[PDB]
Amino acid sequence: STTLAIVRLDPGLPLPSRAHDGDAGVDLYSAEDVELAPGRRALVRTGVAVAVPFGMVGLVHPRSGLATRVGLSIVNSPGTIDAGYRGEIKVALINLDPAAPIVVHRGDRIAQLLVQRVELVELVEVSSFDEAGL
Amino acid sequence: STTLAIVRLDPGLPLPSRAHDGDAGVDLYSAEDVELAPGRRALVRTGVAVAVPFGMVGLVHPRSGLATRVGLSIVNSPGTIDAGYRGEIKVALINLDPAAPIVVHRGDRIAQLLVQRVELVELVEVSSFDEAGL
Amino acid sequence: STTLAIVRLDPGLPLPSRAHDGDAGVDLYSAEDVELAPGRRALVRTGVAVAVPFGMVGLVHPRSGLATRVGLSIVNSPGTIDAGYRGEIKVALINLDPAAPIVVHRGDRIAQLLVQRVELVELVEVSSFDEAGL
Repeated sequence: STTLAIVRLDPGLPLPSRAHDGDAGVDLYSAEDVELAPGRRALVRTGVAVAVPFGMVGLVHPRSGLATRVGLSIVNSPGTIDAGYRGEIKVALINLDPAAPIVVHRGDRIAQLLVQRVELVELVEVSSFDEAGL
Repeated sequence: STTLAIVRLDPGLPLPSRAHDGDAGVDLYSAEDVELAPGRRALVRTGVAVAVPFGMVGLVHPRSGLATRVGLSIVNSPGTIDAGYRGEIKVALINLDPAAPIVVHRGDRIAQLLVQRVELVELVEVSSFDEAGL
Repeated sequence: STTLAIVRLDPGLPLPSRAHDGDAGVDLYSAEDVELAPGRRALVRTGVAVAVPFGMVGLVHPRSGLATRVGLSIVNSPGTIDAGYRGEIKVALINLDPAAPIVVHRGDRIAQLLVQRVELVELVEVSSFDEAGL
């Protein structure tokens, strides 16, 4: 029900979509062709920008299946997209396989985007946890 | 209070359990014996299947403590278990240590499973973020 | 609005803070000087302890930007801080770059802490998912 406004910065890519109604995330595609040699990383453009609602957070997870099979991961997983970030979502892909290079083609699914509420907690410093109402 | 129906596909393993009432996750065990050489990964069976409620998501995190001490991690962390996935939870374990192999014994805790609500957002494409009601 | 009681175990470090009102996390600093050689990891002290509310969970994510640029990651990401954990938050940093060492200085931002609600689900074992009220 909650709406996620999304802009296809690169109109040549398919609009991300939820494969199944209950799926936690939507796959993001790569806007560029990139080849990751064993152990190497790259900041890859997804060609999309989103407006995560205040009080929520966008999270970029690596995909399972073949992606995991070949050792594709994300350096800063879970990628954190803040409510105020309106820029292009980029994925810090990293090939965790010791010998087999990973070839990323433009249009390839490289990650999945989830949206969850986040507790924008107010940090209150205390000398110790022996505080009433902790 | 929310219920998580779980099936022990492998009855020989202990039923996952929450060590402490407030703990975010429950440890999942390995149904198989596997030895991860430095830098190598493996898709390991947990011997369990769960029914994550619609509107929620199951998340598989690496464990802290000794697991972290030896460099055990998860390729696609956080492992994403969708509300519709009723299959066996498998963990893409990876030994991130450069020289010390990691031996996983059947019955060993290999990860922890958390359950959180997820915002099944409806993506609405827009030409730009200069939209009323964004 | 939700309060997060925090103790600066090391008073010499800045109190973690939310850079922007809607930011999902607050940066945690390193209380120690540490140099991570390529592929090596270390359990680094943040000099802070927090009281995550019951029903919630603290999550430690790697930071984006330069941190990702140099290949700094977290072995057990997302770091899971349970509601009952009142000890010092430590970050299992790992240099995922193959050749460039990462130098962590005392006072350097090494990760970000988020707080989210977590479903403290009650696991109910079932022989199969063909259960009424699943």
